[PDB]
Amino acid sequence: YRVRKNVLHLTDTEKRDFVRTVLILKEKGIYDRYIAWHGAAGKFHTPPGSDRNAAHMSSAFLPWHREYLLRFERDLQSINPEVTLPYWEWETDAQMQDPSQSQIWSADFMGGNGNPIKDFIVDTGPFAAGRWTTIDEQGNPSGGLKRNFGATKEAPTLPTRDDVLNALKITQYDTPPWDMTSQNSFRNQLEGFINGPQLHNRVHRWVGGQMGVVPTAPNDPVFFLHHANVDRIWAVWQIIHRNQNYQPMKNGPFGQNFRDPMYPWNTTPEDVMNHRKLGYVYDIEL
Amino acid sequence: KYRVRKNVLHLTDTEKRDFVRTVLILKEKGIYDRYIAWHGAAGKFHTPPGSDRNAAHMSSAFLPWHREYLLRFERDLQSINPEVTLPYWEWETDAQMQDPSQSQIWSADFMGGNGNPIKDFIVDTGPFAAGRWTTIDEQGNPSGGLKRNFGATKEAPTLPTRDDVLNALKITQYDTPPWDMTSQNSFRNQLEGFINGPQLHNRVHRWVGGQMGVVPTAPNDPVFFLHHANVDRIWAVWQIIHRNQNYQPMKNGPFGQNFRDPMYPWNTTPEDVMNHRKLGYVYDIEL
Ligand SMILES: O=c1cc(CO)occ1O
Ligand SMILES: O=c1cc(CO)occ1O
Ligand SMILES: [Cu+2]
Ligand SMILES: [Cu+2]
Ligand SMILES: [Cu+2]
Ligand SMILES: [Cu+2]
Repeated sequence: YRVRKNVLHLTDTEKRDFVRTVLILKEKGIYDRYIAWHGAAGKFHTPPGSDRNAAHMSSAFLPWHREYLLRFERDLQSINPEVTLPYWEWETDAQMQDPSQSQIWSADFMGGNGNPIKDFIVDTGPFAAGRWTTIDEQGNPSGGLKRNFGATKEAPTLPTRDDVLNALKITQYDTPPWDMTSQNSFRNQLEGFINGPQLHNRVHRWVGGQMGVVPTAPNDPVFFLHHANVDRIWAVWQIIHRNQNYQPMKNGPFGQNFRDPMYPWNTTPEDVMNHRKLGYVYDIEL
Repeated sequence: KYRVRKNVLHLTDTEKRDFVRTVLILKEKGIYDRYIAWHGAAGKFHTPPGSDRNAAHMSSAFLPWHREYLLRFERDLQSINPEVTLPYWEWETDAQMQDPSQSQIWSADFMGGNGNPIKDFIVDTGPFAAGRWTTIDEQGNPSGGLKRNFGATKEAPTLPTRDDVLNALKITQYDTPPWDMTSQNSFRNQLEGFINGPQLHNRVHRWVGGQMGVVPTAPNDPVFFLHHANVDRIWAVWQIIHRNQNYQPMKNGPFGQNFRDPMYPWNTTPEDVMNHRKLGYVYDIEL
């Protein structure tokens, strides 16, 4: 009974109220908690030595961010019980000749691309320099949100609808050894390591700026719209393959199994395995 | 009130073995590293950004943050053995000894001894010596062995004394503005050890050395938890003495420091842990 809408379906009042709430959460000090949580989990390797971490590059990538978004939406509701977390359906923006012309980058919502005169500092929209302070990898101020759409040779474009459809065909949620090299794995496909960077990883590299590296990515509010779409694609996968379940169920690295606590919380993947039990739904499901 | 935390020197040889056993299990399962990471992450979480205050140190939440830290750690201990509690290292009595390194807490059956200067002060005795206990660095990667170097600093050659503890218990205010290292007439800042620092809590970290000598890696040494168990005991004694003093600030402090603000990286507030008896544990001196 909580509907999360496509960004392009939002009214100008819904767009304004969401932007308003994020700014309030930022002013109170709640927003920075989520930046720090995401950076801390990126450093928590499972197990130490491997390149698996609690939030990425392993089987917990999807449930971790679902819990991440769940906690964020609850904090949104503390200020306004009418604001939900919209999702950025970037696979349809990619259909455009110039995806940077999408209304999600308008001055009334997320703001536009970075200014190459000012080292790609974003100077338009509610999160422009002077209105929205960022923190660096070390937790100290860094002086402004940056973006540089499609300025990389490994991610010049946004993922397509065909990329999403081909990932939904995968039968297994994940496969051993539950990491960057997992083949025939929906998790690793959606994450974007199969001929990477694609999908989730490509979207981060396409936006650039803080969004292009793990420890600083949540500095951009579009991080939450991005992962709201990733969580939707996962929820669609769970509906299609109704008789598949999370993997691994056991004997994976600690923090990756079905009932292990996900650092930095005690929440397990099972606790968030059914998003309707969490109290929200995506508009395409109705 | 139904769970007693004993002085380390009062433990039986069976209690010492079970505690060491449980900690090793928590390390093997992967739970122990969660506390290293939690402590490092909170040390980087400045409140507010720019200021010299973090969620776990250098401000009013220092004491309740570590109490919740110890509470969560003790619960994980009970999941493996529902009869093991968190003992405390009463370092104010070890300081009375001429050489505190001769204390039974550093025996091969418990914490092990001082570092070996031949091996760059790697600890080579006890259950946590190199080869039986792997450590992680500030970045979350293995670092290859616990180090200790007792009293090797010019600013903290000795352990704090009994008189240091008594003089801290005299302070009337829990904390004072601006709720940080410069707070004067503050029990919290006094106990932390920034009044003519390093003293008390801060001095103990500097005296042990090794990983214990810097914030992000300190929990790599299991004595980190025994140390803070004693800090939590002294606070609980202060709360009993000054029964009508309360946490400060109650409001209009930096977010994360007020009585009902969530303490990163949890949602726990200082009020949630303000009464340690309600949390389910008690110190043996209270009996
Ligand atoms: O912040 C991130 C950036 C990238 C780019 O690969 O991937 C994953 C992230 O969480
Ligand atoms: O973990 C810590 C390490 C040091 C070293 O001085 O001081 C204070 C701490 O809380
Ligand atoms: Cu992430
Ligand atoms: Cu991401
Ligand atoms: Cu600490
Ligand atoms: Cu300490």
